[PDB]
Amino acid sequence: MIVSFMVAMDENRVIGKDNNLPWRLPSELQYVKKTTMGHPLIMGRKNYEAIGRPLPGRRNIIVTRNEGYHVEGCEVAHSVEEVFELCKNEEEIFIFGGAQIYDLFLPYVDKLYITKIHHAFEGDTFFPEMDMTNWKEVFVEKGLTDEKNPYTYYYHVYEKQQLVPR
Ligand SMILES: COc1cc(Cc2cnc(N)nc2N)cc(/C=C/C(=O)N2N=Cc3ccccc3[C@@H]2CC(C)C)c1OC
Ligand SMILES: [Ca+2]
Ligand SMILES: [Cl-]
Repeated sequence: MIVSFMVAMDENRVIGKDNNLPWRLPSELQYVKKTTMGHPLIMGRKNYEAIGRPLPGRRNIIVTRNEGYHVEGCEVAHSVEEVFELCKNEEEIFIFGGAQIYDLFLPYVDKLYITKIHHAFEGDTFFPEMDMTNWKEVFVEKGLTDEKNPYTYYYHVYEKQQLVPR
């Protein structure tokens, strides 16, 4: 099971402001949709409620400590262990955020899909710092910038840096 982080962040790692994206980049979200198709999205409750609805065509799995939290059209998991059990047959899952949710799956992540937006927004939540010498870029692509996607941004994909033995 490939554990993947899916993230869009600005130049200071901002990923949210008041439970919202500080930017409106529809093309970016279309990238996310294409990338995650046929794979579970794992997200915290707050992240889910910020989106406000289930993202169709995907296993939506909400992670919360709250045992009786349910929304229709979604699955609820209360721990990392519960997520792995739910996704036991999944080839790849996408950790969709909640800064806190990223921290939960940090010891397990195998792959990083990071969208980097070349702008500094006002923000109150951040993608956790990561040692990137552990990682290695396998793919990069400049995002579509235009009337509907004002900012400059780049899609990056990283896999684990393989150590060469002494
Ligand atoms: C704070 O609010 C949001 C946060 C995120 C997280 C996120 C964002 N970007 C990256 N790179 N990593 C991420 N982890 C995502 C969304 C928005 C999500 C969303 O509508 N979709 N994404 C999944 C998805 C899956 C199936 C169908 C539609 C969607 C739509 C896109 C359509 C309209 C192309 C969002 O609401 C606007
Ligand atoms: Ca792993
Ligand atoms: Cl969250």
